[PDB]
Amino acid sequence: GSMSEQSICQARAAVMVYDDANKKWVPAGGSTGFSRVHIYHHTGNNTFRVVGRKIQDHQVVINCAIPKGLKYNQATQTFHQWRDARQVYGLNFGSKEDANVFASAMMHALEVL
Ligand SMILES: CC(=O)N[C@@H](Cc1ccccc1Cl)C(=O)N1CCC[C@]12C=C[C@@H]1CC[C@@H](C(=O)N3CC[C@@H]4C=C[C@H]5[C@H](C)C[C@@H](C(=O)O)N5C(=O)[C@H]43)N1C2=O
Ligand SMILES: CC(=O)N[C@@H](Cc1ccccc1Cl)C(=O)N1CCC[C@]12C=C[C@@H]1CC[C@@H](C(=O)N3CC[C@@H]4C=C[C@H]5[C@H](C)C[C@@H](C(=O)O)N5C(=O)[C@H]43)N1C2=O
Ligand SMILES: CC(=O)N[C@@H](Cc1ccccc1Cl)C(=O)N1CCC[C@]12C=C[C@@H]1CC[C@@H](C(=O)N3CC[C@@H]4C=C[C@H]5[C@H](C)C[C@@H](C(=O)O)N5C(=O)[C@H]43)N1C2=O
Repeated sequence: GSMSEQSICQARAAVMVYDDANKKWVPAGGSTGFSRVHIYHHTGNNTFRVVGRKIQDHQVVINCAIPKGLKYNQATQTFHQWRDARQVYGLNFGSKEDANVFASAMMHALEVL
């Protein structure tokens, strides 16, 4: 059930997607602002996903599988990004610590997939 899926990291970040047509970053879910972003581990099938919800109103702005082999790119010390088939995601972290802790947890997840 639900309890077999566990959060293994959370951080504060503004979630963005790249508008491939207009060549600009846009807020995930339509409104710019900070979200609480988790990496969840489904222990039964050993899969991971990233889920983020806006802090002010809990809107779900990202719910993204993390497949085996995903390339997680640290573009700057506070902006990280990865590819999904439908769009590129970016996380603008609220602090360097948020970014580094999230990235480490992501790299650990990628190495156990
Ligand atoms: C913040 C947090 O995780 N608290 C958990 C804390 C906790 C407590 C006990 C053990 C484990 C955990 Cl981790 C929580 O208190 N509980 C209460 C029981 C349930 C849960 C426990 C585990 C799962 C993990 C995953 C998350 C969940 O349910 N999530 C994430 C947001 C995501 C968003 C929307 C909905 C969508 C409508 C449908 C579906 C969709 O995304 O398809 N879905 C979701 O999947 C929604 N769980 C929980 O919330
Ligand atoms: C597999 C996959 O990645 N699929 C993507 C979506 C996708 C499918 C096919 C091709 C490309 C893409 Cl990109 C996905 O699921 N993504 C992309 C990031 C966001 C989301 C992740 C989670 C949440 C859960 C809720 C839902 C959501 O956000 N929906 C539903 C549609 C509905 C329409 C409009 C907007 C309105 C502007 C504001 C608000 C309003 O109605 O108030 N709203 C919404 O509520 C909007 N999510 C998503 O779409
Ligand atoms: C091979 C591959 O897939 N490559 C991807 C990246 C990637 C590599 C490996 C694995 C996965 C991925 Cl995903 C790629 O290159 N992609 C995917 C997204 C589009 C982009 C393509 C072109 C542009 C060029 C510029 C850069 C960009 O977007 N950058 C630069 C840093 C800079 C920092 C912050 C944000 C700021 C919050 C808003 C805005 C601002 O500064 O105004 N901004 C930015 O401008 C941000 N691009 C990209 O990243």
